[PDB]
Amino acid sequence: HKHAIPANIADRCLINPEQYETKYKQSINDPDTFWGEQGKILDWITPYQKVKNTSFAPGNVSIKWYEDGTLNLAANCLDRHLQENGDRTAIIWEGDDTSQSKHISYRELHRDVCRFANTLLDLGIKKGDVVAIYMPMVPEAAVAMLACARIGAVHSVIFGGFSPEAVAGCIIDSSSRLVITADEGVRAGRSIPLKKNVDDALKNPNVTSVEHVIVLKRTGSDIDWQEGRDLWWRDLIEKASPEHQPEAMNAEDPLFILYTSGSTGKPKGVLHTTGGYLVYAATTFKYVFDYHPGDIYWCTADVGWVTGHSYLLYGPLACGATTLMFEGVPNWPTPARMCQVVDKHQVNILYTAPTAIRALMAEGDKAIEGTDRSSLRILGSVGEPINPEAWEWYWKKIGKEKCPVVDTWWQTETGGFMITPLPGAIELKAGSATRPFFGVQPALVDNEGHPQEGATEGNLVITDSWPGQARTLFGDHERFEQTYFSTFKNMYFSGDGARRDEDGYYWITGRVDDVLNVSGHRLGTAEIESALVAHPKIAEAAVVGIPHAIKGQAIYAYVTLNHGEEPSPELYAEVRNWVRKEIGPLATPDVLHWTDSLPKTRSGKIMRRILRKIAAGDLADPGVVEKLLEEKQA
Ligand SMILES: CC(C)(COP(=O)(O)OP(=O)(O)OC[C@H]1O[C@@H](n2cnc3c(N)ncnc32)[C@H](O)[C@@H]1OP(=O)(O)O)[C@@H](O)C(=O)NCCC(=O)NCCS
Ligand SMILES: CCCOP(=O)(O)OC[C@H]1O[C@@H](n2cnc3c(N)ncnc32)[C@H](O)[C@@H]1O
Ligand SMILES: [Mg+2]
Repeated sequence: HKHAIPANIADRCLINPEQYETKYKQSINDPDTFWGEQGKILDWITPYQKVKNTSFAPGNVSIKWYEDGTLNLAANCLDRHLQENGDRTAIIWEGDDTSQSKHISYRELHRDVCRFANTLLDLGIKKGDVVAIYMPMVPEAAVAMLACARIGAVHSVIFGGFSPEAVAGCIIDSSSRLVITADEGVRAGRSIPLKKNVDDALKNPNVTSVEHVIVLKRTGSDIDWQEGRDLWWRDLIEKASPEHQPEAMNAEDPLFILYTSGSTGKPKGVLHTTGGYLVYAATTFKYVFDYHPGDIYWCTADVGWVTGHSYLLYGPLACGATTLMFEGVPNWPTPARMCQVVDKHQVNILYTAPTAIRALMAEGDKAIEGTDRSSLRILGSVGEPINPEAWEWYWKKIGKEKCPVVDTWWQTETGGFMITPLPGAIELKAGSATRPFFGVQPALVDNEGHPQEGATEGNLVITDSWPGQARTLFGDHERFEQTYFSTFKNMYFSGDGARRDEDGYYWITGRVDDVLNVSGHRLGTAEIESALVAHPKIAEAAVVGIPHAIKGQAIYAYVTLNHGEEPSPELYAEVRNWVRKEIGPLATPDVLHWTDSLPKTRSGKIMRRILRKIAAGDLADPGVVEKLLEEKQA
């Protein structure tokens, strides 16, 4: 079944089928002309000359776009919208508790960003410094990010769900001088500790770069205070001048970094610059959500994830849109919360994730009970594969069969959408991301690197660069080159697998490396195993993912205890909490399989293929298989 483009969307769409084909063709054959013209969607302090100047050469990757043009992301997302839209709402904030909400106008957001920018500067923050941001879903998070960008300070946002240990690891690597957090976050009626986590993270003897901690009082809970180091958000911003002139930043000046899990090692600091990134974010956001001035847009992705950076704040603010930042979860107090918010603020564009959709779908009509949903015109999905059933449920129950669904595939390393549908230009196939965006050249290659044509499948790679592509891994360009450009020479390897149908539509099946997808979260198997083995009683571990009807994949961990140790309710609880404390609750195993027989190869390496099978329900010592099979049966 191929969903047709609705007449209402066809009558106002920015891009129709004919225009998609044409623009796409030019973006591929002549990217300098295409991107040269399209980069004007942003205001440039000094125009650029060169457009595309990239190379995927082995051990010699170089990615630059609009390299000689200078601009300011904050000015593009705020200042240039004041004169004609200063009164227009920039951010709609919906508290965890519906009785709490805010409507921050562009003029207001701009004023606060200016005051906070001066705050950072008066504190000693300069262009190039890294500022760690450990914040919940509140306006202050966007103010902190925009202020950092405004002065050229590279921000390092850290998802509130990361543990103290995980936070320390990010600060150590980035050598952040400042940490901006809140006393506590509020999520689903509960108060999540944030400030205390920073104190704990700062006790790590390896953390030496942090000199100050700005704290936002969100709950007013009793917290420990370190005079001199810690400072209240309210006290600082109120002393700062609301007068701040944006300075020119180079197109390739670092904008921010996001620590992302990889097949091996601990999370790396994916780094994005300013020009190409902002151009790509505003262009993708605009065309894929078919944004028209006046549209109420709502991305549910957390500010701590790339989706939050690109489609909650930057992409939509750059286009002068009204973006909604929700503080809690889609089904709290009830599964109909998400739709209640939609009606409350007349949302026209909803962009959420398959996990949330599945969790709501599990509640049947209770998710749309008592709600209208008529204000919606466009629906979007991101983060993980979505099966036809969930896609149709979303399309029918949430979109009332009137809104096209945009399943956007991309990664932290791509900055923005790569393979996605365009509402008024591409007919939809439930579960399919469809065709590649402008400037994106996808391809399927076998494990040997040979391209595969026609209806086929294989490793998903991008044969060329695009404006929003990550420029490197903080402090480790070599790892950047090896991780993404060594598997298949001269090509970007996403680590994903996908098939292409008879029509040329792409279907992403999932990671082909050892990266897991837990409730729409990217986590490496290796990092979970290291965390486990770090426990004084754990000798060795092997982690695999298993299918889960709601969260996509559950974490199944095979654990080998040192000699003299024995399984017990207490140790079962200690190990799970060890991972929660080492990485965070998101990486907490749902299953612990105690075994003294891990499958391995004569060389010593562990074979996770056979482990993945058993865990789901399906050679130095083939005996381990039979033993493993039974331990699992128990
Ligand atoms: C059920 C639903 C509301 C939340 O599912 P979830 O993402 O698995 O999160 P859960 O509520 O199950 O949380 C699991 C654990 O993570 C923690 N956690 C999740 N988000 C957190 C946050 N922002 N800050 C702190 N802790 C967080 C919880 O406290 C919990 O730990 P605990 O049991 O030890 O207290 C889901 O339907 C949803 O909306 N998920 C969206 C998440 C996502 O995929 N985002 C990417 C969008 S692109
Ligand atoms: C883009 C939001 C999250 O970014 P992250 O860097 O955390 O994770 C990117 C990975 O999420 C999956 N993924 C993302 N979007 C989709 C999608 N739309 N369909 C299927 N899988 C998807 C793909 O496997 C990809 O390697
Ligand atoms: Mg150990």
